[PDB]
Amino acid sequence: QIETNKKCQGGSCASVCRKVIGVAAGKCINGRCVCYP
Repeated sequence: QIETNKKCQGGSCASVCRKVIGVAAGKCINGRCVCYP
């Protein structure tokens, strides 16, 4: 899991990770964005 030190986009980071790596898998852990490639 790619735990990036980014702020969550509301409640998750799916759209964030969809931009970063491509997949729309990303959740808000500790206020950070963990992408799931």
